[PDB]
Amino acid sequence: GMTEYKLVVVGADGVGKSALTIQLIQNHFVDEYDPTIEDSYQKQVVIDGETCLLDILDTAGQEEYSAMRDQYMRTGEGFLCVFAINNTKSFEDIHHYREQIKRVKDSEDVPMVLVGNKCDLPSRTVDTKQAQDLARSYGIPFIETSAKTRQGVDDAFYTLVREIRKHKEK
Ligand SMILES: Nc1nc2c(ncn2[C@@H]2O[C@H](COP(=O)(O)OP(=O)(O)O)[C@@H](O)[C@H]2O)c(=O)[nH]1
Ligand SMILES: [Mg+2]
Repeated sequence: GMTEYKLVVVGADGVGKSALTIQLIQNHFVDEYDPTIEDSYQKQVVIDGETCLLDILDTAGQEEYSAMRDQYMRTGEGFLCVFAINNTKSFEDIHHYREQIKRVKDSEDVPMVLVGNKCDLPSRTVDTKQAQDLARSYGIPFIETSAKTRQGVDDAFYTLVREIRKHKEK
């Protein structure tokens, strides 16, 4: 058989949410993708031997309330919370996004993965260990990625699927 997973990608604009999503759905690096486009994208993959259909909401324009975004997040099964490792502000914003998720999911056990993107870049400002501390305080995995080189992309999305699987077993 197959299983579907409803995923949401959140984080400051410019962190690489669209680039990460497109690496998953199309397997290459799209460096210019309209920063205002928010949409969902479907991709069939295989994870741990199981056929999986992922439906991924790539968020954008979070400065304005969107009812469609809110309804998708309310029913979303798991969340990637993305920052860029060369942008300290995007890391400090993670708290805002996790609050926003737990605010709309009525739960403190929501499948989530913290993602530090742009790890191909040399001028890092957020140490891996600082991000590991934050993920531990939330009880969630931390995965480093580069949408440019594809490093860690499958790891981030597949780890989220694995977290959802465990949650659904409860
Ligand atoms: N070097 C590098 N640049 C990236 C990476 N991911 C995204 N970018 C660039 O970061 C900027 C924002 O990417 P985008 O996917 O539009 O981010 P979004 O606003 O979160 O959807 C663009 O200039 C991308 O080319 C990455 O992993 N490495
Ligand atoms: Mg985008």
